[PDB]
Amino acid sequence: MMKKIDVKILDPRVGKEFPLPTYATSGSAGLDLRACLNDAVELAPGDTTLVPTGLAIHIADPSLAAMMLPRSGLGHKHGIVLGNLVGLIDSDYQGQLMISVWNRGQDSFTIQPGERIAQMIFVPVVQAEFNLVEDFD
Amino acid sequence: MMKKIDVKILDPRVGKEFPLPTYATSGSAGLDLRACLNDAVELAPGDTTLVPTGLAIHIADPSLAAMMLPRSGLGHKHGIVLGNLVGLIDSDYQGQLMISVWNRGQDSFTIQPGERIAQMIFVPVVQAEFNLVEDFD
Amino acid sequence: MMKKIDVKILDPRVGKEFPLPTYATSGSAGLDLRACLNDAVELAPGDTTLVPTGLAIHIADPSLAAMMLPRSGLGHKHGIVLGNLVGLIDSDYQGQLMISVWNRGQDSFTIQPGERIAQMIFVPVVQAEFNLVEDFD
Ligand SMILES: O=c1ccn([C@H]2C[C@H](O)[C@@H](COP(=O)(O)CP(=O)(O)O)O2)c(=O)[nH]1
Ligand SMILES: O=c1ccn([C@H]2C[C@H](O)[C@@H](COP(=O)(O)CP(=O)(O)O)O2)c(=O)[nH]1
Ligand SMILES: O=c1ccn([C@H]2C[C@H](O)[C@@H](COP(=O)(O)CP(=O)(O)O)O2)c(=O)[nH]1
Repeated sequence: MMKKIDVKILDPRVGKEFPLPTYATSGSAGLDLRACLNDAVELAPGDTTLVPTGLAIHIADPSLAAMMLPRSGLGHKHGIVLGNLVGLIDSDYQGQLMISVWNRGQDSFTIQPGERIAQMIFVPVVQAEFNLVEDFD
Repeated sequence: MMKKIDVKILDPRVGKEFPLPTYATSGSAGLDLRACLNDAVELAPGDTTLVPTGLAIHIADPSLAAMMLPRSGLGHKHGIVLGNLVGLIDSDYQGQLMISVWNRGQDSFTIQPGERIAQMIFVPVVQAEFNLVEDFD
Repeated sequence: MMKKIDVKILDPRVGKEFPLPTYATSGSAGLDLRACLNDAVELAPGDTTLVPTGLAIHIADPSLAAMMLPRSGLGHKHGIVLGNLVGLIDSDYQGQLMISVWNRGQDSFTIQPGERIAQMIFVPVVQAEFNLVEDFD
């Protein structure tokens, strides 16, 4: 399925100097998120920093969620992943999307303004209601 | 979609001193899981410990699964994540839900009884059957 | 739901000495991926290595994706996880499936040929189109 999602641009560079997230191909599962920074940030081995995106989304449909994931190349080659490992975005969240960037490797890394630093997928979710039982089938 | 899921309470504190997992809002994607412990557990930097939840679920429908994820604040601010990174819960699993808690940071952390230590989402899954071919389209 | 997925065997050991991935039970969410290696690989604490699977898939339907995850036992007990944490497989990717294996613990680990080293789930995905607004509801 396809879905239109309302988005608010919070920093006027988003959609200009810092491109809006896009799907690379018709068959891509995820879109790439970019670092909305004024200057580069040096991240030493072991350290975590919070990177803004300059945007907010409103998924609004409670049957849908988004998940933020590391990029494959950054993660495998540079040890640049997420501090919370995976970021879960609720359908009712309307704040700025923030990225927890963590250096899990041994080499210092320069995070540049505008760099694709994470990816984000939209997946269907189910809200569970618990039915208390003494035994299962 | 919404789904009723059978759950068995294994420790009589679950639903009393240790609240049952709940969705914070109507639009939340995940519910928070709590540590079912008799006493606090100190987790040093680099170490992993297995934390019980005091409950079992039976999803039962093979078109559904659950995934356990770190909490955002614990992960980003405290370096408190999962040892297996993401925990996959099969539709036919009927054992106690166990949480692999890992300190990926530099500061020792006290895991308290009743603390929300992870989150869990229910997602649709597809069972694949492989069709062997010499070439793709 | 169930789905047939085209797969190409790239190494003639896959389906013979190295079994093809299978679901353990009718209710399993994921299938296990095996290391397609000529000889064992020793992975020291902190290090990452790229392990081939000897196969390619073509999901082809843009409403579906796959995610590669650590195994629970390897991750919790041995500190053997993924360097990119979670691996996202696009519906239009036709290359060999590669696994980023990372030792996040303190003990050296021997990766053997044919060993189940990761798992893979197929999940529905939604392609988002962004609708720019001044304010949300
Ligand atoms: O990586 C993330 C994760 C969550 N978020 C947003 C989206 C979520 O819906 C919202 C969750 O906030 P909570 O207060 O529920 C996180 P907690 O402090 O409980 O760990 O934060 C991000 O911007 N980046
Ligand atoms: O974090 C987790 C992950 C799995 N589990 C449960 C739910 C799964 O369906 C079940 C999987 O057990 P396996 O024996 O398949 C894990 P393996 O030893 O193969 O790595 O364990 C947890 O309680 N916590
Ligand atoms: O763990 C992984 C992740 C991706 N892949 C494949 C499947 C993806 O569709 C493809 C993505 O390649 P990209 O060039 O988009 C990754 P990037 O270099 O942008 O980080 O790589 C793997 O084989 N293993």
